[PDB]
Amino acid sequence: KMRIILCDTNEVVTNLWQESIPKYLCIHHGHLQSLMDSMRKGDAHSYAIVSPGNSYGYLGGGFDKALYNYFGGKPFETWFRNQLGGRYHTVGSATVVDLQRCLEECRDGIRYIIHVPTVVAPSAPIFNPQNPLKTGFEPVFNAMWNALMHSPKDIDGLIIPGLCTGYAGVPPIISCKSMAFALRLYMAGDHISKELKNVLIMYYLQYPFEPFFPESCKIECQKLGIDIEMLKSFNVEKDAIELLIPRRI
Amino acid sequence: KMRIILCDTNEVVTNLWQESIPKYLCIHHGHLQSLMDSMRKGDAHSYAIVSPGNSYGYLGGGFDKALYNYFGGKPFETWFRNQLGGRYHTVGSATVVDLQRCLEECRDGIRYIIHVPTVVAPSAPIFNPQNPLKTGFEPVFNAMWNALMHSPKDIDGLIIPGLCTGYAGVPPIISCKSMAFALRLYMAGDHISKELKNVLIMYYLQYPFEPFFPESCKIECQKLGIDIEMLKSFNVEKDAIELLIPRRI
Ligand SMILES: OC[C@@H](O)[C@H](O)[C@@H](O)CO
Ligand SMILES: OC[C@@H](O)[C@H](O)[C@@H](O)CO
Repeated sequence: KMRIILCDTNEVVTNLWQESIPKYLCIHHGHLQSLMDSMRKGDAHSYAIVSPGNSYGYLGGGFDKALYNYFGGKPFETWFRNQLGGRYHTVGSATVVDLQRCLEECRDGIRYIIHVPTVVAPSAPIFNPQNPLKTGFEPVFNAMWNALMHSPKDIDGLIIPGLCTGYAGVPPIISCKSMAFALRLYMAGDHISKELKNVLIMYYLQYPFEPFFPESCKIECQKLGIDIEMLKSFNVEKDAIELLIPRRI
Repeated sequence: KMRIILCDTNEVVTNLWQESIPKYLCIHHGHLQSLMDSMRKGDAHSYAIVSPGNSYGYLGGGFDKALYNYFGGKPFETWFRNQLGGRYHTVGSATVVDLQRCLEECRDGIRYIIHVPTVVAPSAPIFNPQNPLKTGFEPVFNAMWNALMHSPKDIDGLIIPGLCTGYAGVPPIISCKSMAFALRLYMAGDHISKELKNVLIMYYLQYPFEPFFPESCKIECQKLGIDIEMLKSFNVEKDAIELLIPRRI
């Protein structure tokens, strides 16, 4: 019942989202303030917002700078980093910060910030055209998966920006595809077993390893209309994610 | 007061550990069973063991295969994966599994397994000589940092293998250096502020970003005898970690 709210100032990103995403989903072109201003005319709700910044919790750059300004600036950033323990958080981790404490500064119905670091520090882009998978498709998928897996069950909606497309340098076409795959897996719900979802992620990320593909899952693929041969050779740079998750599901 | 127990079957790894590590630390050359057999003559204690495997919790390969055999084989692996929720865990995350449940199968004083995935699946090495930092120094440091940060405070000792040196392919010389840096940071305790440790990690991993290097930390460097210029240009491939953390600390 959770609503997914995709928000980005780059029309390139928002257009791609519209084209890739099969109400349950909202796409907003503009800044965070713009999104909050438009949701107010209908907020007459609890939300979590994804902060895909750095390993230290500093809030600068693109989307995070917006959160920085929206929640109170420097004093807020200081409070935020302290909630994160003021220490180094590895890329691939996720930490939920409860803003409820503000009531004890508070701002709208946004109660949680899900900290999902995508870079140690923004000293350079993370993307490298030499290996799009390892530095593009994978990091964006992981950040999206983490955001979804750590989203508090009590929220009405999850606000997410165009992951790693800022200083990080991941091309929007790449970022949006991984974000779409993570969302398709999520929206599939229980229609796909937890184990088959594990297998789909494995092949999507190009880590083909048969021993981790149980017979029960092959049986499920046939039942679901998922072509096992195309799955085993899935190439994210050439194949449609629809092959992995038929819209029928 | 926690004891660090480094264990590896590769004498190359164990020798390097002895040379790099400044009782509080034990180095064992041999298999896990060998370590447990030798600790018994003195266990007349609670331990956590690091399992640096894959994103799915399967226990195969090197060190994990030893844990697999030690705890009960297939039935144990199945129980283990279920404790992990049976889902995909991103590299960079860490999950503590409590074996205490066995009492409700049980094996020695090992109460916890800290799951620290280092690869999605072992379909190929993670290391690439073209970028030793991103595929060698960084992943090993992150896995060690995660293991240390998630170690239950109630244990007497932490058992850790030669991280990412198996199928992963990280050279022992590289893996041991990052493991030594993480340990030096940890052993420094409160002698180095949490914020300066953040800065040291940043430069060690080669993400030089001045805005994240506060004046208070520069002041602390001078007090501690940490050369700020050598810090700003620290090159893990050429400089000694002693520059970052003088043994005086
Ligand atoms: O991490 C997401 C980035 O911050 C984006 O919001 C860019 O600033 C603009 O596409
Ligand atoms: O992850 C650590 C690896 O499993 C090692 O134990 C190798 O098997 C041997 O150096």
